Amino acid sequence: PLIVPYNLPLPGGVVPRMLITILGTVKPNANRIALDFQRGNDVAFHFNPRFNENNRRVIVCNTKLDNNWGREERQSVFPFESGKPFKIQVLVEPDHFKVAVNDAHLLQYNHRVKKLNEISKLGISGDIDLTSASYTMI
Ligand SMILES: CO[C@@H]1[C@@H](n2cc(-c3cc(F)c(F)c(F)c3)nn2)[C@@H](O)[C@@H](CO)O[C@H]1C(=O)N(c1cc(Cl)cc(Cl)c1)[C@H]1CCC[C@@H]1O
Repeated sequence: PLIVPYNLPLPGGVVPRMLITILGTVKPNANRIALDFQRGNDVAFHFNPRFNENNRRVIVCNTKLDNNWGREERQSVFPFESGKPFKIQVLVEPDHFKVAVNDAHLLQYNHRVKKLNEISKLGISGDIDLTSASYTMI
């Protein structure tokens, strides 16, 4: 059990076959969660569950370059529940991030930021109790 916000170092950035696992529990009155894979100030991959955007639940993904958000990729399939334990797994592949939640595939996000070996931090924020954040190579 760790304090949020939390920054997990990714030394030398990410590489294909790297599997990042975030474990925690969604808070009971959760509104938002974010994962931010950063290259300096740039956000290579922002993964953002929203629990109440116009009274519905949505996953928003985007990239931030030079402090500007790009074109959003949205998904209505929403595997999180307020109050429940979750596992987010981000698998780095050569051309995309692949996300699975609770062992079920959720989405893919094509690499907009190309310098994977400079994506050297993961920020974790929002309405969760964070249990652990770690990575391994599959
Ligand atoms: C509130 O800003 C959103 C961004 N964001 C979220 C968080 C955040 C999340 C957490 F879970 C958390 F815990 C935390 F601490 C911080 N920090 N930054 C990002 O989530 C960003 C992703 O595109 O969206 C921003 C956004 O809400 N919009 C937005 C989209 C674009 Cl492209 C351009 C601008 Cl100027 C705005 C709206 C406008 C209308 C529809 C669109 O979705």
